[PDB]
Amino acid sequence: LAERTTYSLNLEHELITLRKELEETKEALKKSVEESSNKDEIVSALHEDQQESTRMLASNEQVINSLKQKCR
Amino acid sequence: RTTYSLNLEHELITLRKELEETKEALKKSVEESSNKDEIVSALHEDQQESTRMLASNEQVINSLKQKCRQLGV
Repeated sequence: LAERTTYSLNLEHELITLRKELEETKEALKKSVEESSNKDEIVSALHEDQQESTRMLASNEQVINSLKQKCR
Repeated sequence: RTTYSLNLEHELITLRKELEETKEALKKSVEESSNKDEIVSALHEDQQESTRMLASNEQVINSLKQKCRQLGV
Protein backbone atom coordinates (compact mmCIF):
# COMPACT_ATOMS: atom_id res chain seq x y z
CA LEU A 1 0.00 0.00 0.00
CA ALA A 2 0.85 3.72 0.07
CA GLU A 3 -2.48 5.55 0.17
CA ARG A 4 -2.97 4.71 3.87
CA THR A 5 -0.86 5.72 6.84
CA THR A 6 1.03 2.93 8.56
CA TYR A 7 -0.93 4.05 11.61
CA SER A 8 -4.18 3.66 9.68
CA LEU A 9 -3.08 0.20 8.53
CA ASN A 10 -2.30 -0.83 12.12
CA LEU A 11 -5.70 0.36 13.33
CA GLU A 12 -7.29 -1.71 10.55
CA HIS A 13 -5.21 -4.74 11.60
CA GLU A 14 -6.69 -4.53 15.09
CA LEU A 15 -10.14 -4.01 13.56
CA ILE A 16 -9.84 -7.34 11.71
CA THR A 17 -8.99 -9.24 14.89
CA LEU A 18 -11.49 -7.23 16.96
CA ARG A 19 -14.40 -7.96 14.61
CA LYS A 20 -13.61 -11.69 14.48
CA GLU A 21 -13.37 -11.89 18.26
CA LEU A 22 -16.59 -9.94 18.77
CA GLU A 23 -18.58 -12.10 16.36
CA GLU A 24 -17.29 -15.27 18.04
CA THR A 25 -18.02 -13.92 21.52
CA LYS A 26 -21.56 -13.00 20.48
CA GLU A 27 -22.14 -16.53 19.17
CA ALA A 28 -20.82 -18.05 22.40
CA LEU A 29 -23.17 -15.79 24.36
CA LYS A 30 -26.17 -16.82 22.26
CA LYS A 31 -25.38 -20.51 22.74
CA SER A 32 -24.73 -20.17 26.48
CA VAL A 33 -27.97 -18.28 27.14
CA GLU A 34 -30.09 -20.90 25.36
CA GLU A 35 -28.42 -23.79 27.18
CA SER A 36 -28.79 -21.96 30.50
CA SER A 37 -32.50 -21.41 29.82
CA ASN A 38 -33.03 -25.08 28.96
CA LYS A 39 -31.35 -25.96 32.25
CA ASP A 40 -33.89 -23.70 33.97
CA GLU A 41 -36.74 -25.96 32.83
CA ILE A 42 -34.92 -29.19 33.68
CA VAL A 43 -34.25 -27.92 37.21
CA SER A 44 -37.90 -26.93 37.62
CA ALA A 45 -39.12 -30.38 36.55
CA LEU A 46 -36.68 -32.22 38.82
CA HIS A 47 -37.73 -29.97 41.71
CA GLU A 48 -41.38 -30.95 41.30
CA ASP A 49 -40.54 -34.65 40.96
CA GLN A 50 -38.54 -34.33 44.19
CA GLN A 51 -41.47 -32.70 45.99
CA GLU A 52 -43.77 -35.53 44.93
CA SER A 53 -41.22 -38.16 45.99
CA THR A 54 -40.90 -36.46 49.37
CA ARG A 55 -44.68 -36.50 49.78
CA MET A 56 -44.77 -40.23 48.98
CA LEU A 57 -41.92 -41.22 51.33
CA ALA A 58 -43.52 -39.28 54.19
CA SER A 59 -46.84 -41.04 53.65
CA ASN A 60 -45.10 -44.42 53.34
CA GLU A 61 -43.25 -44.01 56.63
CA GLN A 62 -46.44 -43.09 58.49
CA VAL A 63 -48.13 -46.17 57.05
CA ILE A 64 -45.19 -48.43 57.95
CA ASN A 65 -45.11 -47.34 61.61
CA SER A 66 -48.91 -47.46 61.81
CA LEU A 67 -49.09 -50.99 60.39
CA LYS A 68 -46.28 -52.23 62.64
CA GLN A 69 -48.43 -51.05 65.54
CA LYS A 70 -51.60 -52.73 64.23
CA CYS A 71 -50.00 -56.14 63.69
CA ARG A 72 -47.65 -56.74 66.65
CA ARG B 1 -3.19 11.59 11.83
CA THR B 2 -6.06 12.18 9.40
CA THR B 3 -9.83 12.33 9.64
CA TYR B 4 -9.63 8.82 8.18
CA SER B 5 -7.49 7.64 11.11
CA LEU B 6 -9.88 9.45 13.44
CA ASN B 7 -12.82 7.49 12.03
CA LEU B 8 -10.95 4.22 12.54
CA GLU B 9 -10.16 5.27 16.11
CA HIS B 10 -13.85 5.90 16.77
CA GLU B 11 -14.77 2.47 15.44
CA LEU B 12 -12.03 0.85 17.52
CA ILE B 13 -13.22 2.51 20.74
CA THR B 14 -16.79 1.43 20.00
CA LEU B 15 -15.95 -2.22 19.27
CA ARG B 16 -13.52 -2.56 22.19
CA LYS B 17 -16.27 -1.45 24.56
CA GLU B 18 -18.77 -3.81 22.95
CA LEU B 19 -16.32 -6.73 23.15
CA GLU B 20 -15.74 -6.09 26.85
CA GLU B 21 -19.47 -5.93 27.58
CA THR B 22 -20.09 -9.12 25.60
CA LYS B 23 -17.20 -10.98 27.25
CA GLU B 24 -18.48 -10.07 30.71
CA ALA B 25 -21.97 -11.26 29.76
CA LEU B 26 -20.47 -14.56 28.56
CA LYS B 27 -18.54 -14.93 31.82
CA LYS B 28 -21.74 -14.50 33.84
CA SER B 29 -23.77 -16.81 31.59
CA VAL B 30 -21.18 -19.59 31.77
CA GLU B 31 -21.01 -19.39 35.57
CA GLU B 32 -24.81 -19.57 35.88
CA SER B 33 -24.98 -22.46 33.41
CA SER B 34 -22.26 -24.27 35.37
CA ASN B 35 -24.01 -23.85 38.73
CA LYS B 36 -27.14 -25.31 37.14
CA ASP B 37 -25.11 -28.32 35.98
CA GLU B 38 -24.25 -29.08 39.61
CA ILE B 39 -27.87 -28.51 40.65
CA VAL B 40 -29.13 -30.94 37.99
CA SER B 41 -26.50 -33.49 38.99
CA ALA B 42 -27.45 -33.19 42.67
CA LEU B 43 -31.17 -33.51 41.92
CA HIS B 44 -30.56 -36.61 39.80
CA GLU B 45 -28.70 -38.24 42.70
CA ASP B 46 -31.55 -37.35 45.06
CA GLN B 47 -34.14 -39.00 42.82
CA GLN B 48 -32.06 -42.17 42.51
CA GLU B 49 -32.07 -42.37 46.31
CA SER B 50 -35.81 -41.70 46.44
CA THR B 51 -36.35 -44.53 43.94
CA ARG B 52 -34.52 -47.02 46.16
CA MET B 53 -36.29 -45.90 49.33
CA LEU B 54 -39.66 -46.08 47.59
CA ALA B 55 -38.92 -49.65 46.45
CA SER B 56 -37.83 -50.73 49.94
CA ASN B 57 -40.96 -49.09 51.38
CA GLU B 58 -43.16 -50.99 48.94
CA GLN B 59 -41.79 -54.36 50.04
CA VAL B 60 -42.15 -53.52 53.74
CA ILE B 61 -45.71 -52.20 53.43
CA ASN B 62 -46.71 -55.30 51.47
CA SER B 63 -45.24 -57.68 54.06
CA LEU B 64 -47.06 -55.75 56.78
CA LYS B 65 -50.43 -55.74 54.99
CA GLN B 66 -50.09 -59.48 54.46
CA LYS B 67 -49.27 -60.14 58.11
CA CYS B 68 -52.26 -58.01 59.12
CA ARG B 69 -54.36 -60.02 56.68
CA GLN B 70 -53.37 -63.35 58.24
CA LEU B 71 -53.91 -62.00 61.76
CA GLY B 72 -57.19 -60.35 60.72
CA VAL B 73 -57.38 -56.56 60.85
